[PDB]
Amino acid sequence: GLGTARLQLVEFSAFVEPRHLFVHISQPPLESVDVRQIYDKFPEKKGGLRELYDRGPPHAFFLVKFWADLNWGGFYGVSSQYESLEHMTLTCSSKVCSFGKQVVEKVETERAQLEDGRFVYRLLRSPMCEYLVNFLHKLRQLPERYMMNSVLENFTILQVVTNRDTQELLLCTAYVFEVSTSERGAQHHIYRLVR
Ligand SMILES: CCCCCCCCCCCCCC(=O)O
Repeated sequence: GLGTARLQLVEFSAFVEPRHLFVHISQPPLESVDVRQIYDKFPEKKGGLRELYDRGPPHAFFLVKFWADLNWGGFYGVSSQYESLEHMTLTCSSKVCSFGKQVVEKVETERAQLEDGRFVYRLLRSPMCEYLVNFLHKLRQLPERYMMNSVLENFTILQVVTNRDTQELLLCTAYVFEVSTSERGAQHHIYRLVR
């Protein structure tokens, strides 16, 4: 799973409804990757991946590679759902990056809600920012998939989830992107980051 003992990702989807899913994670082993590889895809300012990874802790950091589905106005949303056994309040920071420069930072809060003997954190139908909406509209008009991938080699997302009250990092996911054919549909591969 994408998860620690303290906080587990349960579901993540980005979508349009007039429901089409661009990406979708629903929730053994897990493979690994050297963070060293992907430092250049994120800022080296504060909120840089190298910095975050230093006294991390290490086991909190994951990489997701998405093969997205661009084959569909509208409502553009992002729904995520986490869970834990501790009652917490979460700060969720999403940083969109283009050529290793941060161009968007979205910061949200969610308090634990009791359900079926555990705590769930529901950040549902958060409206996708306008930068991504326009970017997606442009991207889908490209005539070849290899062009879309070329454009996407420069585009990344860094998602940091901290315990609001203690300021401890619970989860840090790096996201990288290509597109899929409609035939194959959306896919992802969750790795762990090591050093
Ligand atoms: C090919 C890219 C597909 C787009 C998928 C969006 C990925 C997650 C969005 C990042 C977090 C929220 C951003 C926002 O609400 O502005």
